[PDB]
Amino acid sequence: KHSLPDLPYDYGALEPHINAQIMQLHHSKHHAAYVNNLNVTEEKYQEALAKGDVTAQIALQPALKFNGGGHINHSIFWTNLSPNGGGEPKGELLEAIKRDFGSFDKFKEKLTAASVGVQGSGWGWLGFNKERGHLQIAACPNQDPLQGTTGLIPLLGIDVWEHAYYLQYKNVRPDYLKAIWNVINWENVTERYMACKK
Amino acid sequence: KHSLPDLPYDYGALEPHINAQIMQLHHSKHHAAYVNNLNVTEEKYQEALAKGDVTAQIALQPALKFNGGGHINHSIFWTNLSPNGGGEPKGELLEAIKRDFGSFDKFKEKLTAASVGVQGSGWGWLGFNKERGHLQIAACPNQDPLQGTTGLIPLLGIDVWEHAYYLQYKNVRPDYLKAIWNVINWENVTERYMACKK
Amino acid sequence: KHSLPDLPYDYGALEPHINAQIMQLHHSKHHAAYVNNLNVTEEKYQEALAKGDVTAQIALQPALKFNGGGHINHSIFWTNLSPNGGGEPKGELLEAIKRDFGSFDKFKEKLTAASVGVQGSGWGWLGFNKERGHLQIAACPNQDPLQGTTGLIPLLGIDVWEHAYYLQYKNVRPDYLKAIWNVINWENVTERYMACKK
Amino acid sequence: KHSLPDLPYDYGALEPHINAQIMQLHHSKHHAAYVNNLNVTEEKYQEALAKGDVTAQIALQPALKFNGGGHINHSIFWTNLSPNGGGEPKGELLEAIKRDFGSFDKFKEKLTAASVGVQGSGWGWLGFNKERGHLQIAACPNQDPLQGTTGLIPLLGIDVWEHAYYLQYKNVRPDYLKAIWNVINWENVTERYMACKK
Ligand SMILES: [Mn+2]
Ligand SMILES: [Mn+2]
Ligand SMILES: [Mn+2]
Ligand SMILES: [Mn+2]
Repeated sequence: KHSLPDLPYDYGALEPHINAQIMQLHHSKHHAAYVNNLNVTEEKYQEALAKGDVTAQIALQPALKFNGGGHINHSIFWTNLSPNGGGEPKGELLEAIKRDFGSFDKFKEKLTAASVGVQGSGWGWLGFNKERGHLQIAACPNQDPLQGTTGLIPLLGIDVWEHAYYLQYKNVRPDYLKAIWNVINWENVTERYMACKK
Repeated sequence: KHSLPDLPYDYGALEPHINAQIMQLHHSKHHAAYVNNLNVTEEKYQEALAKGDVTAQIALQPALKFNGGGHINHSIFWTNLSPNGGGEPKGELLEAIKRDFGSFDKFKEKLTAASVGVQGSGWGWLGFNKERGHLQIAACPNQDPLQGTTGLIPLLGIDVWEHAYYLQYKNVRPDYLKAIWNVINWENVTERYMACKK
Repeated sequence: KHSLPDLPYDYGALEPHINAQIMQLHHSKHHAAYVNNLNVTEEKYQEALAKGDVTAQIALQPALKFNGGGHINHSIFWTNLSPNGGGEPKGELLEAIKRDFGSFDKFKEKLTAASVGVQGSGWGWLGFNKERGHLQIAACPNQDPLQGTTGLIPLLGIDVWEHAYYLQYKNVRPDYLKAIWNVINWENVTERYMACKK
Repeated sequence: KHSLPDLPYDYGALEPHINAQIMQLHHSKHHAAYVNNLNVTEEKYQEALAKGDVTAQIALQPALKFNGGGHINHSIFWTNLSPNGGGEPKGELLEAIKRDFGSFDKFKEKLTAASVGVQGSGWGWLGFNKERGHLQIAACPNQDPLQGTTGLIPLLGIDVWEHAYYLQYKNVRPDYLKAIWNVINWENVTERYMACKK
């Protein structure tokens, strides 16, 4: 049975880039709901799978992907941020970025665009294509998880649902984007990245 | 473990409206594949559900809905057709049609339109809305099953994937539509309908 | 040339159900942006259409549906609300609601459910089905407009994008839905309904 | 005014890989229909655009993408094939394939997989990513065109709508994919590729 992971920091450990109220609601309410509903959906599915009830299985897919995705996406997002974040990555990760996107700067401009380009709710991602052996940027709608729906390995995600910035940045998503770069835990992204090299 | 149901008639029992080659390929190859792939997907899912692997569960959804839907949809379609079909329904079913669509004729014109209106692969359906307590026509893309994705109870389905008519009607889907009315097993639809009244 | 319509009342006219900050931002920022991007996209589409550039036309569809839908939806929304609204509709609208949903309360629960059920951004609608000649509830994703994507004529819409309630209700979408019933302009809903008897 | 382009060879020029009946039907019937509906839809769109009818514009999008995409896709497809084709591409295209996919064989398996993997109707494509400056494989549903919906520049397309192979290969899509490699016009694929170095 899935559970809500604790934050590697305090609700206000990302200020002023992301005020405490956001982190609090985002973690304790939003993520909590996705976890809670994920467990319920899984149980219902197990029961449906046991009876060989295809219609019931299919009818549960939306709730599974949404809440399951929500759980996956936010769990990663918490580790992608840190009071000790900011700046630029070093070593291989940095070399890969310049390699695949030209420069760290162009990389940012690309991920920012993918993130700002989401119409409605969704996420912007920097992932790893194991097949092509290189980095790849992609956007996902609502809570659709990167790996489950694209196959790409999530390295860094940027939540662009309005609940991720509205209380502080209101309608100006671009400001949120520019600010979040200050709390990116490149240490964790590098770990996720290095895990792909193999 | 799901299995491929036998036809309530012979592969050529629907001629000339639907030649034997179609019925043969459609049942033994197409439906068979959906069943075969459905069992495999379910097993993989059970294993994924056992480990609490959300990404794996989500990644399997497409195959589940497609093959599961394929199994559901074709199983119904076989019972919706019959060498003893054709003509018009009688009793309550017929009264419901005139009630909800005006006349049996307008009903046909409506279901034919929904069926011909499908861009790409899909199905046209005459279903029952338990909530509204009346008949409702709807179209579904690819193998997405009616009940699992809309909640409507399937009463009559019209396969409009090209494999359902190309060998005989080629690109003229309208001809297939006009012809299939001759083999509709209204006896079975009435049964499905009466099961909804409760 | 499309234009941002003036609200039929002041930003604080809907207090305390929907506060002034939300109304001001929702109208002067959100709707304003949809209007300009709609105009720009229409102009770009005219140029593509004149040159017969099918690829350019198709590439513009997302922005056209998103911004055009955004304009259509919010224009209707403002008229659906009023400081002198709330309670139950008078006249035939109420009778149509009783007939198609059982009662006003059941209707309220169904539209609330449809609205709360939107995963991600979207809208909940009470619409009119011209074909069936009766009321029908539907939910639309992001800014996809009701009539243009479903054929249903919009009567009452409930915006469930997080920007419609976050500054006031936070994550509690249900409290927002509960409060909005207090400001529904049934006079406007009835006008939209009566125009469908055509 | 869009027009049905003449094939660069006779209907039987691709035998026995793709027979004459399929080529004749695919071109004179399928593509012909997409062309006329594209023209009609464009004209209807101009009228809606002139009146600023956003709902009408949005309602026309499905037909525009479907028929416009159908025209774009088949126009490219015909040029991608040749009686004098098959084998491996010569020049830089082959080197780009080796670089981005490892080898020609691996590339063939990937495009075959992407094509066979389409659930329902669609297309498999080898495209060029201008941003990343490299080759990329993608699959598109129904008639959604590659460039207009993904930004990738189409180099080689494989039609996997059942009408592209049913009269000859029946349900065995894999045999169709195997046979088509024998008629690929690499000269055309290379031209499309070289135009991307711009
Ligand atoms: Mn979030
Ligand atoms: Mn079928
Ligand atoms: Mn809004
Ligand atoms: Mn085709």
